[PDB]
Amino acid sequence: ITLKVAIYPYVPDPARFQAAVLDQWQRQEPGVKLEFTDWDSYSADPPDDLDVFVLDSIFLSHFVDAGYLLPFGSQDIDQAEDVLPFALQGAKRNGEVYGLPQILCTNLLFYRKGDLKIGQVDNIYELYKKIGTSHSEQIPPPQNKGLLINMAGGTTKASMYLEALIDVTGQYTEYDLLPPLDPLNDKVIRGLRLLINMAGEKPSQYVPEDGDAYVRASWFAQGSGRAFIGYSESMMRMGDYAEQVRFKPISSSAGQDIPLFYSDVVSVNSKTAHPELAKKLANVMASADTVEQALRPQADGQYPQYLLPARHQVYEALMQDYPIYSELAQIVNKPSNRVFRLGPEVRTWLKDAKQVLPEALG
Repeated sequence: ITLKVAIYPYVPDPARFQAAVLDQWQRQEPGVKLEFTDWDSYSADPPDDLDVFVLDSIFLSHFVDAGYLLPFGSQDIDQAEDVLPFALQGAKRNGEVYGLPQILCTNLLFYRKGDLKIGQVDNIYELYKKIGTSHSEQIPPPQNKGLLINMAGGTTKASMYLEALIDVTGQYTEYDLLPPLDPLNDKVIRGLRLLINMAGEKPSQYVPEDGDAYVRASWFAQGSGRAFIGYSESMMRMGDYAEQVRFKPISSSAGQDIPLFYSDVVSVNSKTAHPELAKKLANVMASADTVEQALRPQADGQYPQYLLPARHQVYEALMQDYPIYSELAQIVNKPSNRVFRLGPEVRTWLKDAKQVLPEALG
């Protein structure tokens, strides 16, 4: 018996998850063979032969309504009390749980240790008042000046627009019905362009030849820029400098902020020939031991991935050795947190949004 699996690829070190998963699986099911495949939810719907797979929750609605998935009964979830309440609910549709939260992700504001003026900012506007408009188009920005943020790619802009829209309207929604691409919300465009202003056109749109998704974390560490807005996992790239920066959540509006998190959930194909085994493997891929082993450094010279896990246990275990996770736990344990979800028509809407957003911005 062979189960085809696919892990989430957009992580600092994919091989570490795979190594962790296979290792733990052998302990419980040595008779079952795992075959890892390349699959990106961002580009394709689940192929008919892929039994278990991790996907970004923005496609969950579509996957569910298309009949691609198999739900998890309360009897099929191991230690459900350990999962962060909001992450588990963000995985529900039609009153059923359709995925086990494995990784969480959000944008943070990274600033340097002594730099207090920046550490008191709460939203992008107050942030503008401190760093102002970026004067140069050079890559990277001059030492200690400008804002570092990755706004390259049509999907990133489209996602930021939607996340911003929730913060503006002060109302959280799973976007079952996606907003019109015409006319666009100005308060949102006004804010996205303000980010591009503090960062500069060239720098914000720059894509590295090597495809290093975390290069800006390298620049920030070297001394480039005044502030950096990126994912927590960017801290792995900072290496030893990770201990030299502070971070905090930043609101896209000026009033009541709704903290949004991307959630990567493990799901089971409705076409699987081994539903109970696949449901077991999904639990393994989302268990505290697996995720803990994948976030921790394996060989010497490796740093923690600094990804946000979805279980309390993982945070409690990691924070002994890595104090950073103690600060990350406070961030994820806030009351108002919600998972970023999008409607079933997310694919066509995205496709259309890319043709209008760059224009609306410049």
